[PDB]
Amino acid sequence: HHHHHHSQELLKDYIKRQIEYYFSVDNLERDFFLRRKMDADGFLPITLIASFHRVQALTTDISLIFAALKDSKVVEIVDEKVRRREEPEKWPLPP
RNA sequence: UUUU
Repeated sequence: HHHHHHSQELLKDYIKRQIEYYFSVDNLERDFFLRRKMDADGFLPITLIASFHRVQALTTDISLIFAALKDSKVVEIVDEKVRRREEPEKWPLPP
């Protein structure tokens, strides 16, 4: 009972900014590991993003990660997966 | 092994 909605708002903002960095053009131009994990439509499992060190440092609460991304104009969520909103299909690469 |  030490968990409170108000005391996760800043954490959500740090998570949102971190994940928006992964899906930035600047990062995607060099992030071959991430692109090699994408499906042909650009989607990645949100749980894969949650495992990355800078996200995992901030939280292991998957609801907070989902909430942080509903707040984003950079990414699109469908069910368990997330992709860049703009031209996602340009980025996938063979595994 | 990773600002994957």
